[PDB]
Amino acid sequence: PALTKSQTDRLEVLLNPKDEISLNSGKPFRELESELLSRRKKDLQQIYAEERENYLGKLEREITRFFVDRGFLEIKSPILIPLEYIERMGIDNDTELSKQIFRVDKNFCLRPMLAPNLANYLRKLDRALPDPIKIFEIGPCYRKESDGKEHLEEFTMLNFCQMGSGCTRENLESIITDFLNHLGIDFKIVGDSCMVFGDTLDVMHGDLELSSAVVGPIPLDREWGIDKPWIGAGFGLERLLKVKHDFKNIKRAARSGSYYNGISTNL
Amino acid sequence: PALTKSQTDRLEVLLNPKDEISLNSGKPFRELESELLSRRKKDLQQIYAEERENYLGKLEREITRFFVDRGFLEIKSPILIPLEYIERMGIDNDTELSKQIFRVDKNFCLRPMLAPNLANYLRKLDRALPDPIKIFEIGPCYRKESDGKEHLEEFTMLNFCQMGSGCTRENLESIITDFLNHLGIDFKIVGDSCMVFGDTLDVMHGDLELSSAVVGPIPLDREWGIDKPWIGAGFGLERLLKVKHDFKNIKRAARSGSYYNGISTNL
Ligand SMILES: Nc1ncnc2c1ncn2[C@@H]1O[C@H](COP(=O)(O)OP(=O)(O)OP(=O)(O)O)[C@@H](O)[C@H]1O
Ligand SMILES: Nc1ncnc2c1ncn2[C@@H]1O[C@H](COP(=O)(O)OP(=O)(O)OP(=O)(O)O)[C@@H](O)[C@H]1O
Ligand SMILES: C[Si](C)(C)COC(=O)NCCCC[C@H](N)C(=O)O
Ligand SMILES: C[Si](C)(C)COC(=O)NCCCC[C@H](N)C(=O)O
Ligand SMILES: [Mg+2]
Ligand SMILES: [Mg+2]
Ligand SMILES: [Mg+2]
Ligand SMILES: [Mg+2]
Ligand SMILES: [Mg+2]
Ligand SMILES: [Mg+2]
Repeated sequence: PALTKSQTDRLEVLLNPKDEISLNSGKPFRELESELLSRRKKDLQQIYAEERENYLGKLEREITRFFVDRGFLEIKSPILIPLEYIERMGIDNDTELSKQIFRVDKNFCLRPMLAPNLANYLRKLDRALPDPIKIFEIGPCYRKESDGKEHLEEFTMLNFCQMGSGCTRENLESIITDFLNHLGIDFKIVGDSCMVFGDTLDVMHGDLELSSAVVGPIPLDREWGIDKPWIGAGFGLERLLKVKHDFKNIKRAARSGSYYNGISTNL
Repeated sequence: PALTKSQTDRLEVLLNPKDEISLNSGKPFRELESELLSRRKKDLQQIYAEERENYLGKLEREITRFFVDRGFLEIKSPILIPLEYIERMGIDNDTELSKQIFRVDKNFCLRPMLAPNLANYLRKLDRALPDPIKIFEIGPCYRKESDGKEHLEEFTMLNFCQMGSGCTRENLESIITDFLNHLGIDFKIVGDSCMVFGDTLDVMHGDLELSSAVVGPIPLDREWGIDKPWIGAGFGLERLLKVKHDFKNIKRAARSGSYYNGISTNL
């Protein structure tokens, strides 16, 4: 009555966090699979009858309303960006993040972060809008990754940011606090450091990094024409979903043809 | 008192459809530019004070609510897809659409359409959901294009589709009709033809193609495991915005760092 690795992997695809089912109790694979298949078909039928919204889409909409209502302008900027942005962000051609970049043709890449486009918007909008400038964006970003439990190659970033008055550590933490309180997600702030921005305030849920946040100014500002105080933070939406729904693997949360709202589509 | 091409191009960037300003009345460039700059700064200040929603984001949300309320499941599938999907869609390696594909690395590409991922979802969901299967997706798609007035290289597609009962020409036209009536956009349906799907019902606003729609079955179905009647239609959101806002160029509607809700960001 032992299960093979293939059998265990199939049952794990079909298992969901709310289940409490022992995969190696000695019940045969056929019965465990049939039970989980029936649970998951019922779950998908209930989604189709009663809500029909995609978790990533619904969370984006929820986050958008939060930031629009707090005075931030909603941005939708290019996902396909100049490759020259990477070197200008101080991503040394090197190894690290630089090796994670998906190149497109000769001179383009898929953005790995929203920051460069938002920096350009802060600079441009400061010529027309009253102080402070508050903007945010949600959308796809791309990195080649090796890991699998907390990393996706195609994921969804929120970055909000502000330039002008009010760009203090305490106001940044207060926005993060109000935001994650709105989502019902507990967290702590820990110092960390990265090659692009320097010191970061990392927003942690246990050992899971939900965000890196930054208080400017930083030396990179000159190369982007940023010449005022600023604050900003980038969050992964699939990581937020992973926490909210207690997923074991971030792939449950991803754009995917393999899962719908964390339910296997292989039924 | 004549304007150069550079001067005329600058004024056209700053002009908006609601203006009624003659660029070559003989008023000097400096006064025309100052007047338009003041109008556009006021327009952006009003957006920032009172709405703050991005046109593409807001239209996606409006469309999503429409289709969710009509019983369609909201899908968010990969934008970065296998290159093998292109050949399997019958996009002959050839010239035409095939030359329009943005390749990523060796084996991936940016999707040029939502159809292949939605075909996979229809097939998979038919194993779990009751007839008919109704799904839709909105999101970025990518084509190398030459044109500039009605084409973008990075644009936003809506595709809705249905499989099972009810997949008739009359029901397809009725959905299109209810949808564009909800948006307030007049249209007509004209026959056309394309290499992937064959005969299409093209949804036209004047000479502007808003959508191609298709009544299955088609011979491509076998290669995607589709084995029931189906209907579907793909719409460009920036083209819908172009019509709604009377933009002269689709770039006003695009993801862009150069325009915000059709207003130049170069102020
Ligand atoms: N590959 C990925 N998949 C999913 N989410 C990610 C990925 N990379 C980054 N994020 C999310 O985006 C946020 C901001 O990006 P940032 O550059 O700080 O990530 P990071 O420090 O490289 O994250 P990690 O150390 O976990 O790799 C991260 O805190 C995380 O929530
Ligand atoms: N490059 C583009 N930019 C903006 N919208 C586009 C683009 N290509 C297609 N669309 C939109 O997507 C819809 C469905 O795609 P489809 O493949 O039918 O386009 P198409 O027939 O190639 O359009 P066209 O003949 O105008 O090039 C189109 O009706 C249009 O509204
Ligand atoms: C020219 Si700048 C990149 C140095 C300053 O202005 C911005 O572009 N603001 C949004 C991004 C800030 C960092 C982001 N918060 C993060 O740590 O993920
Ligand atoms: C395996 Si199929 C591609 C042959 C059938 O099922 C679907 O994938 N449905 C959505 C896409 C249909 C065509 C789209 N409406 C268009 O003309 O843009
Ligand atoms: Mg990382
Ligand atoms: Mg980190
Ligand atoms: Mg980080
Ligand atoms: Mg075309
Ligand atoms: Mg056409
Ligand atoms: Mg067409």
